[PDB]
Amino acid sequence: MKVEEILEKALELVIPDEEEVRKGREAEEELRRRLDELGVEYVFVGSYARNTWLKGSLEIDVFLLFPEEFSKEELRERGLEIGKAVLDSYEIRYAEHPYVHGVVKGVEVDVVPCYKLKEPKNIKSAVDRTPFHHKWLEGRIKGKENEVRLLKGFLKANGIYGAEYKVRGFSGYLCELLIVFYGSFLETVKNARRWTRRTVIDVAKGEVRKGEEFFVVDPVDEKRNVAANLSLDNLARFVHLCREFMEAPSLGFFKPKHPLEIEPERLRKIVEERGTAVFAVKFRKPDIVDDNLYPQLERASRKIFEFLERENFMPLRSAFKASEEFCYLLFECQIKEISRVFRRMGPQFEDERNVKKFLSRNRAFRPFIENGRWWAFEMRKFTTPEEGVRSYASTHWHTLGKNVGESIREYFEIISGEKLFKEPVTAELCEMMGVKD
RNA sequence: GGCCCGGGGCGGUUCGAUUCCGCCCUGGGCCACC
Ligand SMILES: Nc1ncnc2c1ncn2[C@@H]1O[C@H](COP(=O)(O)OP(=O)(O)OP(=O)(O)O)[C@@H](O)[C@H]1O
Ligand SMILES: [Mg+2]
Repeated sequence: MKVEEILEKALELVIPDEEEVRKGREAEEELRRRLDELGVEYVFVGSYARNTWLKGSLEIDVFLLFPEEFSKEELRERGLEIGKAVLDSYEIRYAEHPYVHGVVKGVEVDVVPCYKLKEPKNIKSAVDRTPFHHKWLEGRIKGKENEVRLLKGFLKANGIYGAEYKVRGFSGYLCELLIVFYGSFLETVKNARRWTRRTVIDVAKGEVRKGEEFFVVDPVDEKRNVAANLSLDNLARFVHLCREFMEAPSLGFFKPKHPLEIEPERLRKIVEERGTAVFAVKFRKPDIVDDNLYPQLERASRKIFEFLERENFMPLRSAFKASEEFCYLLFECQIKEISRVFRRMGPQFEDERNVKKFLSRNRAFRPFIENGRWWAFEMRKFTTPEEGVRSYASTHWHTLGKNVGESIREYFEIISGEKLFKEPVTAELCEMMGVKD
């Protein structure tokens, strides 16, 4: 098992077979026909246009070009009108920039409205750079589309592909930019082993320099960081994956990881061994787009974790999971139960003014002096992580994300013990605790 | 929607808060949905 022979076998998993390619071409042809009958101005971009789409993940992108003068509202209505009229079955679900997703002769299709600008200077719609991305790539990626495919397959199998908030990883465009910069998949991996959180890649200048943070400047817009949404941790995972791969090649890196079914009875034993407090906040999932949801689940989860730490429950890690029914914020603390009393720091014996105010407080145990300053024994309002979060989430629901908070406000519960291991969160929990196997 | 930077008003907690927990108003960037 050497890189060379492995990279060779890997092409069999990333490159689309003659039939899938035919299915794509056939679907492409039908799109043209439907669009041409409408006399609409369009252009094919993305993976399909450059033949860099991942085997099994074919999606065609059709961009409807509209004059800059048109209203953002006109793009939406006209664009959605054209999309719907041109797809076999469709769906309209997006967070901000409008588009229509659908199917044509079996292949996934995205019909997207955008302004046809000159120069990607001061973008008007969120997607206006895309057409220029294509113009810049088509004549440079030619000859290395399979190299691109290796990178996509590499990141996909290790959960860091997409750039959407659910993944916070490497976008497809980012992948192609990296291929044009390093020349191949093996070269990208080799060099990625030495990236830092300060690494700056400027493909248009053929330069790598140091900067404020990880930055891949778009050749089409020097101010656009193509990797703006690639999280620090995922950047760290990829770098480490590149070290491991080069240290011990294996097409296991291109195979999606084991589904993992581990029994609930086993998770219970582990928890028992860890002696930790493992609970979750469960509430109804807001009827919103993934891209609006996850950033809210991250915020709610974090705001509760911070409460758990300043509250001295010694939180270990947090996680979250969304089903179609509900959401779950998961937690694990080192403290299952803390005392009722604690000590609050008072003023230095020195100034009687504040000391006087400090001791006038109606107290249960009477303050004392230690190392030159007063201290007082205080009582808590709750002694466990669960009671703490129940209180917090009931009162601070508004700070837990616009939609997520509003849902928690109308209903939420804290699950623990045996009743928790039944919910659809076993995977996340094992992940969260580092259970190996 | 989320994040970052800034105005202006507030409540709570505290011996002590611009600084700790939060709430209203608001300006400017950025990101995800292609
Ligand atoms: N987050 C993004 N950052 C930069 N460019 C993007 C982004 N999302 C989409 N694009 C542009 O739109 C095109 C289509 O994006 P899409 O989400 O369909 O993925 P793709 O690039 O087609 O690759 P793949 O379909 O294999 O994931 C990209 O090639 C790129 O030019
Ligand atoms: Mg596509």
